[PDB]
Amino acid sequence: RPRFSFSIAAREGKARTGTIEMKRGVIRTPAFMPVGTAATVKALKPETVRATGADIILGNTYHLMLRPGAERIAKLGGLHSFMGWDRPILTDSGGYQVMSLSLTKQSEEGVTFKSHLDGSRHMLSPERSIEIQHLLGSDIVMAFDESTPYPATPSRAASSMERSMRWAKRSRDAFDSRKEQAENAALFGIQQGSVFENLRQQSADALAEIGFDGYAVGGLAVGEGQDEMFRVLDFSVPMLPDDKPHYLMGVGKPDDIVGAVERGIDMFDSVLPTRSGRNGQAFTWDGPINIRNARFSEDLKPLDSECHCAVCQKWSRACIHALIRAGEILGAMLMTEHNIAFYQQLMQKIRDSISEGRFSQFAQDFRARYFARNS
Amino acid sequence: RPRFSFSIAAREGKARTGTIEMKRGVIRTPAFMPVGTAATVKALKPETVRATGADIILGNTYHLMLRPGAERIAKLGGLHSFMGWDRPILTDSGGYQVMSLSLTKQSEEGVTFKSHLDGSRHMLSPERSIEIQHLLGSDIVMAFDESTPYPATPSRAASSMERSMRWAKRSRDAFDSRKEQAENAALFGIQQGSVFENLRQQSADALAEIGFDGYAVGGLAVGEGQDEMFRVLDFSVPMLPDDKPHYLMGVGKPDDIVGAVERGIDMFDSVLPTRSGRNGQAFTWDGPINIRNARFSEDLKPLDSECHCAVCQKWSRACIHALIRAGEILGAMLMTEHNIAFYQQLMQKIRDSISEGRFSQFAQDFRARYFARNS
Ligand SMILES: O=S1(=O)C[C@H](O)[C@@H](O)C1
Ligand SMILES: O=S1(=O)C[C@H](O)[C@@H](O)C1
Ligand SMILES: O=S1(=O)C[C@H](O)[C@@H](O)C1
Ligand SMILES: O=S1(=O)C[C@H](O)[C@@H](O)C1
Ligand SMILES: [Zn+2]
Ligand SMILES: [Zn+2]
Repeated sequence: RPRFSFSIAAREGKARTGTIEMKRGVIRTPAFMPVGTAATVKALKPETVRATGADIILGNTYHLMLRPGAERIAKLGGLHSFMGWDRPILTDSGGYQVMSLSLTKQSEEGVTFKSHLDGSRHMLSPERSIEIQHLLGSDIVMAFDESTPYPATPSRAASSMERSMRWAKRSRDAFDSRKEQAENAALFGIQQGSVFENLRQQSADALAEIGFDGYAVGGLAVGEGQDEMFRVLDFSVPMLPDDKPHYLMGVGKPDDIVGAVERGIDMFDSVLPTRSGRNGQAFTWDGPINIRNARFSEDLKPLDSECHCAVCQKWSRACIHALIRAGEILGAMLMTEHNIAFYQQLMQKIRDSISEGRFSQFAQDFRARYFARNS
Repeated sequence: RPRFSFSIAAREGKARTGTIEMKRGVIRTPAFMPVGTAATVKALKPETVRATGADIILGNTYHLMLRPGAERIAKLGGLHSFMGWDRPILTDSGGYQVMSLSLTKQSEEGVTFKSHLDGSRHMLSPERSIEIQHLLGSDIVMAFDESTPYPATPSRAASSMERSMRWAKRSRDAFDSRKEQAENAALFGIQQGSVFENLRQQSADALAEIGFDGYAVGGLAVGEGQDEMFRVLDFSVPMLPDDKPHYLMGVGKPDDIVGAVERGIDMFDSVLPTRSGRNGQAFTWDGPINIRNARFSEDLKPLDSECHCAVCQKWSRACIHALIRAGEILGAMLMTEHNIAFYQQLMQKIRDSISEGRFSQFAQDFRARYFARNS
């Protein structure tokens, strides 16, 4: 198996379906990456997450730095041991949570911040981020960038973008300086530029000049609304190299995913299926449902009557309703498993429909049913 | 509150209803005692057992001797701390499980036996049994007797009975020798004599001459069938003192209980509700049901449609079916809670119907419905 090989098997308009081959396994694209945590009794088992169809999971570098720390994870054998997951793992850079969760100092050098847990001091930079992602042992490494809060002025958007591109070169060089990392992992760069077309083009040109294994679209899913997100994708994705994966970070709802694949995105991550499952919300082909609703108390149908997941083969809405209303952790576990599996089945229908040249029809059929809400 | 005061509030034929007042609480009679264990995550919580209506629980001295030992329980504060149960506790003597589970030596002195767990040596006798029950701190203490295996010859029945009566006097004197025990606990004697009327009368006369706070009918529920058990109760219970409680050890099924109250029994214990709940069997007014049966998979009714228990207010047969079939421990916990509560509701209907002078009608109505099995 190679370090990183992206092959496009079929196209329909801007949509693509194919595979990323890595040493730890094959990733089918378009791909949804669930957000991983430590393998403990409070989370789904990794064998359960794999059985839902996930080919790769995501780790948050910022949270792993704060607890238990990347040095400790490295001593435990790396993130694959820590998470009980032997297939590919993508790590984000840590920078987005720095802006939104932590911040002592900020400059072109990097950032110093305090842990929201215990007040300890931590530092991130292109060089430090790549080194920490090396300690975590991840397979896909994200360049460290600077996020611009939403909404952003044209000036703050241009300056964060230009800093992100200098930091993207520094991330590239840091990654290349460690043979063990450069020969075994892959590195993605992140396009910035907010809603501004010339800034997005500037960013894409800089990233393609540096050269990366894949290209992420950053700066979206931060409050802008789906219509504006789609308009930005309309011109932004064609600016990225066609023969490399396109990754939309932090997206999103099922209809966000469908519309983004229509616009050339190959990879997605979101906490939404897990967060919804813990809050008693299930995704279905007829839209999301709130299982606590009284109308489900005697509903013998599964959460979704077409879903193939292990939960829907066995459990009725009525019984999941009973568990959730009682506060039984089993209820949240079943809804979370179903939601992650539903997302993987959405990706599979997307892949199959592109392969057969009927994805445009699938997207229209999907929206008509998802928004009618005849659950 | 007194040490031990039995008051009969109402009678119907041989049936009685009333109260036993003890220092740790009031016991409503006829009473069902669930069999207790240590308060851990593997068992129902003691607050759950109390909420089902139980006024008193039973501890098995033999099992407590083997693990963790009565000395350890005493150091932990006694059985009330160990079991998380601050109301009355009855302990059996240990002797029945010696015959049926353990046996190095046996004589008029007592018995020596080996633990089926670790092979260690233990000793029981009237004096040792009463002392161990003192270490356990129980409120109702059972005299130590000799069980005769079923079926028993007239000779083996007479010799075990006569030994049990000499041991009953020794139990009385041992109990009286410890002021802390004699002033705060109560002591029951056990009638033996197998199916033989003259031996039962001999036994009763000996026990009444010694004098006890209550009188148990031993030697039944060991394979004899309900008809023979009832015939023995017919002549055996009237031999015991009328103004003291009558305790039928190890009984039993709901119809056993009803028929025994018709024959003058005031107290019962059985592992049946707990064993059934762990094996997916629920007691109902229409007879027991096997919840794994396919006919319950979409049955939205509770386990029993008249049962007041917390489980039946919330959970359907369908959902308990789902839990049991999945092997989820919650399923066994819910069925066990329901079964113990059903037993307490049976005792309450028995008490109310005796009070109102309609118990004979209740028993006939109960049998007609319980054995029709229109569940
Ligand atoms: O996403 S997982 O497979 C489930 C749990 O969070 C970890 O074992 C990683
Ligand atoms: O991830 S760590 O172990 C925690 C801290 O930021 C450094 O020690 C690196
Ligand atoms: O019967 S109990 O109340 C439940 C458990 O066995 C112990 O706490 C005693
Ligand atoms: O119950 S015990 O502690 C165990 C053994 O039978 C003696 O030590 C009395
Ligand atoms: Zn499902
Ligand atoms: Zn019930």
